[PDB]
Amino acid sequence: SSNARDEVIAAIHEEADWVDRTVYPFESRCIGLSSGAVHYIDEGPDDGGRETLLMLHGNPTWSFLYRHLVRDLRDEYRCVALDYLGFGLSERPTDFSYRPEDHADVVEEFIDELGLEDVVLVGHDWGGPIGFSYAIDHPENVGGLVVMNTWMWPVSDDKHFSRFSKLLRIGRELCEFADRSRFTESAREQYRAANRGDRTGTGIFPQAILGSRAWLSSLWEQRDNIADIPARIIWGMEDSAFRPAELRTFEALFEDSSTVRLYGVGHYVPEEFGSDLVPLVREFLEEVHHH
Amino acid sequence: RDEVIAAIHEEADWVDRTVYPFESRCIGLSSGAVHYIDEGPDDGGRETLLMLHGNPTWSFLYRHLVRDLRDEYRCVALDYLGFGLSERPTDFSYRPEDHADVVEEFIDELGLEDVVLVGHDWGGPIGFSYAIDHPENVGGLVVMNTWMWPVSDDKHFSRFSKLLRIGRELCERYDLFTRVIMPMGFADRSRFTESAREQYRAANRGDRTGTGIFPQAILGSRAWLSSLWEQRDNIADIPARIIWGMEDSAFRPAELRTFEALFEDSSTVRLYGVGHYVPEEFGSDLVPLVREFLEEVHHH
Amino acid sequence: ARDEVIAAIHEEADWVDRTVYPFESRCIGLSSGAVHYIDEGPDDGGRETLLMLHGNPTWSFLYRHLVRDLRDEYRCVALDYLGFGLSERPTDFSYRPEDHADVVEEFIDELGLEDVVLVGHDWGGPIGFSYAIDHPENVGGLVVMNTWMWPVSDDKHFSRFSKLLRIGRELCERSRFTESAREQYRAANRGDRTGTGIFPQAILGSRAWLSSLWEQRDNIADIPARIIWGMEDSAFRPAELRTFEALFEDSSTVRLYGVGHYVPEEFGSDLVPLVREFLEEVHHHH
Amino acid sequence: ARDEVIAAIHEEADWVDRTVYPFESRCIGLSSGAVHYIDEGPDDGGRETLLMLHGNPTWSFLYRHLVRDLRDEYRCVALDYLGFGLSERPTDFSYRPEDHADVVEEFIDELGLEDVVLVGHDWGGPIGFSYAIDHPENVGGLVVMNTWMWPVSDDKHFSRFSKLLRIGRELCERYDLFTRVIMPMGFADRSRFTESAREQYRAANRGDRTGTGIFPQAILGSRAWLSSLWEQRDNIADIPARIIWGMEDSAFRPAELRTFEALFEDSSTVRLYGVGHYVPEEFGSDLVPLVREFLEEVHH
Repeated sequence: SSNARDEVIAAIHEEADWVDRTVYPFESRCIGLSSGAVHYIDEGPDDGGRETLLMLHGNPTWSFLYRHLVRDLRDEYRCVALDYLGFGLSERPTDFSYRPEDHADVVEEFIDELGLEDVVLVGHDWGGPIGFSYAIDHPENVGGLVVMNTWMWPVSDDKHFSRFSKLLRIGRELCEFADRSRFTESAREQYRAANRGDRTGTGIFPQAILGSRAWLSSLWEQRDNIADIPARIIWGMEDSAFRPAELRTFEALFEDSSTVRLYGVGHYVPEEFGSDLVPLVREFLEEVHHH
Repeated sequence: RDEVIAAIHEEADWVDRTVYPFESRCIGLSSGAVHYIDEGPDDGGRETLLMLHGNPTWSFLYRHLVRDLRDEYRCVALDYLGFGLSERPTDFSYRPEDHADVVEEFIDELGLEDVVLVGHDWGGPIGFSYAIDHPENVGGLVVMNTWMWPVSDDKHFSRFSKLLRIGRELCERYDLFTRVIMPMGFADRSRFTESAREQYRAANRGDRTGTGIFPQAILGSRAWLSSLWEQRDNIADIPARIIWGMEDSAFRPAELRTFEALFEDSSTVRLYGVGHYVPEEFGSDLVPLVREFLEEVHHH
Repeated sequence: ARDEVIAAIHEEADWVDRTVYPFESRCIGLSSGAVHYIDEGPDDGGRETLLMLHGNPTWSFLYRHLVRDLRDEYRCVALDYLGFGLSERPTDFSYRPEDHADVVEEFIDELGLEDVVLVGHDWGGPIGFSYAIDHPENVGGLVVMNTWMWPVSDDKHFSRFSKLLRIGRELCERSRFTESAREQYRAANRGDRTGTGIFPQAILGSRAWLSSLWEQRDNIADIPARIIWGMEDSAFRPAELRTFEALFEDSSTVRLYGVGHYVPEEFGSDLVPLVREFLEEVHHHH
Repeated sequence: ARDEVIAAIHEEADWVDRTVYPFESRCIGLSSGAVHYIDEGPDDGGRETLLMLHGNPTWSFLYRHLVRDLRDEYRCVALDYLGFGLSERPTDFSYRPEDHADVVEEFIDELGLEDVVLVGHDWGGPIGFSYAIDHPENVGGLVVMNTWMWPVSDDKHFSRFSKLLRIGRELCERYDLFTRVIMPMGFADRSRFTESAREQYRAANRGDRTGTGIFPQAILGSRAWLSSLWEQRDNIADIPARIIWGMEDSAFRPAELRTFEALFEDSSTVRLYGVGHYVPEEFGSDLVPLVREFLEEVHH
């Protein structure tokens, strides 16, 4: 497995000069987990800081999505962000399913290797369900939830998500008005560049929206594990994928929670709202710090 | 008021009583007089039920429940002002936030206790707007295709409310609500029986102002809906049975999931092949699902 | 007679912009003098009764947007203080806030309003808060905009403002009104201007009365209130806002960035949904 | 161990005028760094226990007048934050106010202080309230002097001062304009900021004074923490409080004082006309009866 770490770090020299370290200044680090070698950010004060944050991306994004948080919270907080296998700088193993139920096991295996504790989970798109796994069955070790444009329920009866899955594709390209397109051409290329190579994970996810109903049920049916974890929900209101209908569902679920509604903001909240997200997260981290 | 109560009685029965066998009773309330069902055992019923209709429906919507559950239960069902045979007063607002005041005023004059509320469509919010401030007089909730939150940011609800806001004056002219909106609320177009279809269309004539104000109020009453949602935890622990027409395009499963999160004492019936008007389309087959709830409630 | 004298002058006061101020003008002969007031709503008295109290040097034209857009379901009442608007300007009244407070109680009693929601801006704070201090059982809730309820004679900010030399408060202290609106105020501030000049003095001249409200503020601390703050206001800073946020157990704060002192004017029709969100909350305590 | 090196700086800190600071120098090796502190009183625990928390660029010498005289009957504890007085100046610490409050919690628990009365001045307010707000049953009362507990990023008053000192930090640190310039304008009578004390504060704040310079930045930069306090203000409001305020302070106005008078359910205010920001200096031993008066009333 230590050989698998070499494979990633070799790729960092052979195939990662394109990463714009001016906006992604963070040190690259790698762990050879059993399913394969992940790439991760871990940056913060050497104390380990006021809190440890774990940031989980979606499809077809990667940890570059969180660079605004990591840059501005690594002052007082330990920021950790993980490239899923198949994505970012992580290994692209032939062996793996890329099914959400299996990515969730990689996240748990990642947490329990690094020994992260009382973590705050930041979750976007599939990073919701994937992170809610560890919150469903390790709620003692989760400090709080940062929720953005995602869900925690089976959706196979709603024609909306059904249509999105059943449509023909190789993978989810980023784009399914305040401006005609929502990303800087700089960032849009940094995402496209990471989606070079084996992109299989980008197409398994939209299929698994229906194909993992059992796993989504396995979260939804024991959601009561999570309902008293403190949470803040930060929602791109102009998202076509996750409507305010999904938002109302979380506003019922949580006892101790607060909601930020971002009008004019679409799906990729940590891009489109940028560094204005930081004070909303930081407000929550200090609210969490009273334990 | 007294001549109006008599006027409500004496020309009532264009109704097919052979399917609506109930004794019609009338209350003089401050806003005007209302017509209601009150049917059950002569002793204090095993449980007490109050059934609140959607638009443009009326107590006749619940006839299948009353017909069977009056074996054991006090079935109450009420026509709001403007609907069924209730008064159509010149001065009332027909606002849903005011209907909830009238249902409070009604409930206090009947003095119901540990009430189980059956909420369809607008009857949901109208019921919840009593249960959320008298929760310790409410015994349980039967939820069918409804909601309890402001939908003003969802394009899905927006388009329909805007469209019917625009077309209101025309829809009132020719009753497009019963002639079109009700027909589309079924998964089997034949199940909206020719008798029922004609009965609704006969009922909702004269002044029908209430039929057209409701689809505006989806957006127009956001402040009241907001107040309910902000108070939601006053209701989160009452027992609820949720029965949902899975073919309804108005209230998706995405609304259903919100009730499933709101109520911890709840369970859900997914009526695949049933549309919005579950008490019509599922008919007498609905009755056992209400009994299964009322047993678990009464056995505590 | 005294109310008939207002009937005379208001028939001469055809300058009022009845396009935006269509409301039926009504008048009461109170003991201190004749007041002019709005009373608009359904014949039912509606879901709530609102009393709306203006500031200096404004008048009930300030609240026209609330009245116009709430009168379909709620009873909106708005009062011109003596000395202001179309109300009488008697030689014998003090125009001191501690006496306006008594007139507001008298007005409420003679109209017979019950479980009122009070809407207050500038001096319409303390003057309204006086009633809510000593009849808190008759108050359904409070709408709080850019005002205060405490003695400030040690605060250099309010001290300078009162100790500055003037005839009366001018509206503006590159502009935040329409000239339609400005003239609608400036016309009413023609004639006997006296009350406009006592208000800025009484900020210090009535410190004792302001103490009396402050020292019994617990009479009010659990009345529900919604606070709606013009954040660019120089007169009533966030420093005042924090003091209300501490006082009220049951309250919410709405912060209007880019809005100045005259929140009802500068926020206009967009204020109405903030009040409805409050009225439909208060209605469940009732 | 590093704490023994803190004793080594004591073995070189003869400059501390013990004729006015007649207290035993004590040290705790906390995890973030070693802190110097005072602990004085009756030979077994006094009638009540005091913990005294200072502002910028002050230190426990600010409280010398209280420790000198209240140790007759009370346990006086007084602390130097990391970065200040004779406490350690670690190279890795943040010197953030919200981290000082974590060190103060860690200090309180290591000493096992119980039913504490907290004295807070300037930043010592927030730093103290960030314990009393989540351990209210371990706190008996609050002494409040010229301080606050809320974000002020919308107040151009506090914004102007913080932004100015954010810009000027690089020079204000190098030349110590905090003690030399900022402290004097915190007095209503410069003759009451004695030439002795002015040296004492300036001697205590030579060396690495990073923490003195970050403090005025944090007025804005700590907004998230200040919010997390202010949103929980009701956790403190029932604790009894004595407020003693320098009315000639331009930094914390009586408009801040009104906020505390609104917040507390049980409070008394002392209005020191003719006294500035540094009340414990400028009001000296005359302050002490106002603290004793409070502790005698706290003692039920």
